[PDB]
Amino acid sequence: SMSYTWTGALITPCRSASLRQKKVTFDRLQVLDDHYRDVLKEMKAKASTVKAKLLSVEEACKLTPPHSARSKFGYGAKDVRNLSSKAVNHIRSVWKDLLEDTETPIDTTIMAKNEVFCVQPEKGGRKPARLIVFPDLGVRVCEKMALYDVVSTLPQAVMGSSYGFQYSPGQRVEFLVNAWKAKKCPMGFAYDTRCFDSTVTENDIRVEESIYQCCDLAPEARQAIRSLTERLYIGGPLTNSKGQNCGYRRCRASGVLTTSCGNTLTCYLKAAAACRAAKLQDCTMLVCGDDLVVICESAGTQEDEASLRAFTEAMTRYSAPPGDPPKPEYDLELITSCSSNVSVAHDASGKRVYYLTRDPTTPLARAAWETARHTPVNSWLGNIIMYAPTLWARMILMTHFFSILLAQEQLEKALDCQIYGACYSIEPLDLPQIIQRLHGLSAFSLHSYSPGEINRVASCLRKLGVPPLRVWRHRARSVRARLLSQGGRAATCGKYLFNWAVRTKLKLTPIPAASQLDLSSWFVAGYSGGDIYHSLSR
Ligand SMILES: O=C(O)/C=C/c1ccc(NC(=O)C2(NC(=O)c3ccc4c(C5CCCCC5)c5n(c4c3)CC(=O)Nc3ccccc3-5)CCCC2)cc1
Repeated sequence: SMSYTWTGALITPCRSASLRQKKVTFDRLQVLDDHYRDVLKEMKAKASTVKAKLLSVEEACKLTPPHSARSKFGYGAKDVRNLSSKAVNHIRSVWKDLLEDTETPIDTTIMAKNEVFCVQPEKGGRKPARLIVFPDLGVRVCEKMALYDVVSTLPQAVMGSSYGFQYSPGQRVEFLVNAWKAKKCPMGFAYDTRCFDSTVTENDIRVEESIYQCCDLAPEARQAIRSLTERLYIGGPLTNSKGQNCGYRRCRASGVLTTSCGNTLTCYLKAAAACRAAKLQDCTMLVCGDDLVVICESAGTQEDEASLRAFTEAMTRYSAPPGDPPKPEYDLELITSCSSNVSVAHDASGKRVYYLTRDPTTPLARAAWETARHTPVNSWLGNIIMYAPTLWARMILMTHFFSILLAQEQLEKALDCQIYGACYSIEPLDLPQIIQRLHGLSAFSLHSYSPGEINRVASCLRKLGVPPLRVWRHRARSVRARLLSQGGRAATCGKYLFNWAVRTKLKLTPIPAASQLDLSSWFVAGYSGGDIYHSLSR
């Protein structure tokens, strides 16, 4: 079937949408084999060990982001979080309807996503806007009731150590380094699927449900999962922001609770089956949605090239063709997975420390957009948290934003940021404790950065018109001095985040209060498009 069908009614604002529509619109041809069936049975056997809880209306309401799109039925995210009678009554009727109606397609809104990318006129032109498909607020709360515990627990139970979202950036690095070191002669590659969401078939969605159905579930949760699969997950009609009929979808919706979980399970299933078809030796996989990384035993240069073509042919049959053809790599640092690469630095005692980094162009351009205009989500804050050990996040992002927060006297004001797909409300004064917990004390003492990493950062600053690193060192010293003068958590920000800036670097002992932070919900699962929210506690 066609991934999408269109009426011709425009994807309306809340211009490049038409270019995206052409790429994502195609008929899918899927052919399954015994490798696929074997991997599926193995995945199902692991899913069989899961017991999932039905969330109450209240618990599901508490997970709703405060700025989540309002319902077309006379209530918004604030009403949901406050447990308002109107919101609650509507949620209970949406739920009752899921239990009673097993067939009627549920309506979804289609929107062009507004994302900031860097204006590079050297290697090509402007990329089209991504498309977001999501159901009404009442349906989104019901999804949580039936599937929040499933999407949070099942991927790890099924995929084990291959499930990427259970790891913090440091644990992701440790996984990859250990996998690389475990091989006699390692070879690794990233597999990029062309428009993954559009490659997801109705059968892929039902196979995914077959995995969810292996959980121990309450009868209502079981019915709701069955109804949500047929009425929403498999496809349904598309409505633009103006309320007009845009067409229809027969592929993955990017804005449903099961997007991340479903994409991870589907990518894993297809990739593990393709590994067997290609006869890749001693495979270690790391999957994050449609992002796949494979580390295996090299069979020789020519053999490795042949095995990747074979892997690609199998992924193509399974309806996961490549965007860019995969390339074998013989250094771990050369693999870009989740837009990131492994790099190494030294701690205060000269000991080797592996960390995750990336090209800083997009993070800096988005930070520049956020500094210029008020935004709902602060990507700069997410990049500080995720890339805390990096030269660019420490010297540029921390320095720039802490000088702004000092000037605005907003150090204690909680800000919303995304941690892989979920929304977290974080006070910037909590950054030293968060960083210590996710990356370790060494994140504040790292030095001896690689020449390639230093050069990538420096060239990027030049290209974007950002002052050089020496200017940032000078700015951090003033920022640090002012933070120190304030005491408490503000002084900790100065002492810990800006220890790299000082002439004579300070000792740095663990932050006593860091252990108190409740990071239990943090690196459990991916919730991209899942409409998930949390406020940082203790
Ligand atoms: O020879 C030497 O010794 C070096 C000298 C030198 C060179 C340039 C400056 N620049 C400045 O002082 C000003 N800008 C900045 O001090 C500045 C700060 C952050 C900047 C950013 C980002 C960095 C990441 C957080 C968001 C802000 C960008 N740009 C920035 C400029 C340059 C800019 O204007 N815009 C963009 C656009 C895209 C990406 C980055 C930028 C402020 C007043 C006049 C312009 C200062 C000193």
